[PDB]
Amino acid sequence: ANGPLSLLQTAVRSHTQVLISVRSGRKLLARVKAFDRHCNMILENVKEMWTETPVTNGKKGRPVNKDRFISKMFLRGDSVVIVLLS
RNA sequence: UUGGAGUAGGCCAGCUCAGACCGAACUCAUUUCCUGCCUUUUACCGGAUGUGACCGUGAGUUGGCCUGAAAUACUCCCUAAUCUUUGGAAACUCUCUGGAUAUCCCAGAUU
Repeated sequence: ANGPLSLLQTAVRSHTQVLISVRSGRKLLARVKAFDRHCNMILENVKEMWTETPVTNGKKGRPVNKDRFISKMFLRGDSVVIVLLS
């Protein structure tokens, strides 16, 4: 209640966005609603982007910052690399 | 952790089974014989042998009665510190092998 719990609770109270890099090499921009002792995350207005290299006709193409929008999202605590309270 | 199926206790009455221990208990009668006592019978003696009755018992089941209780409850069926669900991931190159075999691709294996 004086550390990571304080950061997650402050994010919950302020309803501010976090930028999360995750173990699938992916990047997330979403708001904070709730957290637990496992630091599992429930998310809103989620913008998910990632780097994908399309294999055009057997040749390595330039990467795409492919992104999607998810309304409501739930996240697991062990899948996190880093969270930044933006 | 649940949905599905359940509903009390006491008492009374009926029905069906139960002895190899229904019964940790114990009587009576009687068939066919043997013994005894006997003038005839009944009422008897006491052994065998089967056969009935009576005083009782248990389990299941069905109906009723009495007192409750009442969306309560019980009853069944069923259900993030290493070592397992709280992660070395994710991504893909290089090399090797096979198919194709001029390559791309892909599979397997390795860093």
